[PDB]
Amino acid sequence: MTTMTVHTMGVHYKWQIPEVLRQQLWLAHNLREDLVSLQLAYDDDLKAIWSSYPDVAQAEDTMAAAEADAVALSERVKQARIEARSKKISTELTQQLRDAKKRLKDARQARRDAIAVVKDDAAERRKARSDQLAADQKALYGQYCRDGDLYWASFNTVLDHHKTAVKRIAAQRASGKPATLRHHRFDGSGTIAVQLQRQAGAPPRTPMVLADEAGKYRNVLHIPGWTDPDVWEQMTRSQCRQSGRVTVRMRCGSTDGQPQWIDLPVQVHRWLPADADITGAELVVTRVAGIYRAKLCVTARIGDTEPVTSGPTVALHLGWRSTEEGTAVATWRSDAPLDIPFGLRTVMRVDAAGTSGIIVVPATIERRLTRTENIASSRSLALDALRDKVVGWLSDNDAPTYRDAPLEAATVKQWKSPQRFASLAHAWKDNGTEISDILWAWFSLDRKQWAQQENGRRKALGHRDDLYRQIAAVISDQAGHVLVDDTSVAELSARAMERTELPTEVQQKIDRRRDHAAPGGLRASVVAAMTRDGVPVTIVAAADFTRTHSRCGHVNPADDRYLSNPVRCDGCGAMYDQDRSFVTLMLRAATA
RNA sequence: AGCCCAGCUUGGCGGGCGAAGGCCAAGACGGAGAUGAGGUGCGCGUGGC
DNA sequence: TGCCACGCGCACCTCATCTCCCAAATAGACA
DNA sequence: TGTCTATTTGGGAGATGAGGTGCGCGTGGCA
Ligand SMILES: [Mg+2]
Ligand SMILES: [Mg+2]
Ligand SMILES: [Mg+2]
Ligand SMILES: [Zn+2]
Repeated sequence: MTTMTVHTMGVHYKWQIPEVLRQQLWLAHNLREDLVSLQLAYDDDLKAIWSSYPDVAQAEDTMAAAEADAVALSERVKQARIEARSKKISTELTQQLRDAKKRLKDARQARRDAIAVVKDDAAERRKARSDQLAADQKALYGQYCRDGDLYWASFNTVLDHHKTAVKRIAAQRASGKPATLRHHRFDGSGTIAVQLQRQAGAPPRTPMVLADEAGKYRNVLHIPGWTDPDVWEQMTRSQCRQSGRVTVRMRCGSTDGQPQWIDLPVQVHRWLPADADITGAELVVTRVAGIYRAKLCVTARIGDTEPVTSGPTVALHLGWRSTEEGTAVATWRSDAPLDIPFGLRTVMRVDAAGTSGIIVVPATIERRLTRTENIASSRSLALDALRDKVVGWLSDNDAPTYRDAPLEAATVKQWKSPQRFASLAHAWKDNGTEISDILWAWFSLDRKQWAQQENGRRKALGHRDDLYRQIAAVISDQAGHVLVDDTSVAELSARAMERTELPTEVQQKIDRRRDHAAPGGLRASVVAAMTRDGVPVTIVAAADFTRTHSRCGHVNPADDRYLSNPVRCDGCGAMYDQDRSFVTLMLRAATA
């Protein structure tokens, strides 16, 4: 029963966001901002509690001095790098910088120890501050829901999300990595939640309950026209799409104490099992190219799938090397031959034996992403030209009032986002001057290019993601066991730009290719499919695998020879591919 | 040429250029939140040139 | 066998991991 | 006065710590 899942329904594009929904999203954003402000104040108060002790104060002073020295040396290193116009500077500067950084790290560790020794004596004060924070959070519910128009489900969703975020931040800071809460800017996107409570001894919240007009949750969430998945899968796609158009009635908070409901015309492609247990739903609103889209996600608790027992073992390895037919994003090997559909044979390549292959991404995705980049360049150039023309007209002509104030060239000149120019075009749409035409002929055009720059991009990414899911599907259809390497793409991405031996532009191109390939997404999709379909997954400790030659079992030195393929070995004196060897070593390690 | 026209990806037919108008076929489908990174684009400085 | 340009400013996007997906007590609307 | 519906609430916990990142894992060809 534990297996959670989400079924999504796409609201009709000919549906305008009601005012109640907009107010609900605004209230949710304000509530999260208030929560973040409270959390930051609480953090500052805790740090003030820590700084009260004398030993911690002395450690803080030492750490501050060390940080000042480190930042000064970093500034000098940056200046020397700028002067030399390269990354090769005097070795003395690097040694001074390393020594300063080591001293700073030691001072920070000393501060941590000073906190640790006096940790037990501040427990009462920290508990008191935590109680004050909880009281303020309760007052937020009093203000936003008891005396406000925010639905209690949305408040609870936001509060739970925030508490999970602070738990994650504390866990990260415990390891030694930086993390902090940040203020986001509202734009019109958000989420509104509905919760289906089930008390002790209550009947399951099956999908058949939600379809009833007079059900237990008729005034919380109503999804009419539920069809059994077995019957649903027999119908033709025409009937499935005609019958899947329903009108979901959803609670949408209050308005001056008066509860309100919204009717979303949604299109449903799949239904939930008759034994599901709907735990809740959420309507998510997003802006893509300044256009609002809505989607209703319903969460259900379904039973688990019996694990598989037989099947070939498939080992997967991640890379982002470049090939004439696209980026080769993965390399897979199998213990027994696999069966790949013919429609995927150009993406999930296989060998004659059927036990090995490479997963590559079509070059059309990269071409479309490059097209989006070109569109962005053209948009920026046109925006700059418009800025120049508007500033000139403002200087040489009279300034009609904008935002109930005269327009000053200092403000217009420093405008950088296109949102300001779009707003000025809207306000002066009926201005009647000439700068109202020049400022509209731009905006209209920019409303067509912008969409493309976003829309096409999404398509490309979607295409890639789709293919990945397809690939994952086939593996879960046959594999009795799947092995994945423990490569951390995030750590590599974070540390790549600082210790690269290549020029900045080459590393930028490599990182862009890695981002477009998205190896981590492919691995995540494979793991998710295996988990859903009951296939076991094993994360292999992949340390020292590309430096090991499978045929001879010798470990080559890390002399950066692995920057190209094939790679020369020292034990046997032969050139070997470092990814076939990787997957072979993974299979050997697992099959032991 | 692109983007859009009942969820998403890929195709076919018929349309729209910020508005219109949808129909059909195959496939896959676990979402949200936060954080941390990365990338692109346009300007500026410094040089080499 | 050595080289490929080093830093800012803002604006606007995606990628990589990780967690979580409630229910009891109390109050109201109705007959 | 008694069934269902809707909202309020307390969780859920025991409670140090933020600036990574040299372990590998990935990624270079051109003159
Ligand atoms: Mg490899
Ligand atoms: Mg569509
Ligand atoms: Mg057409
Ligand atoms: Zn060898």
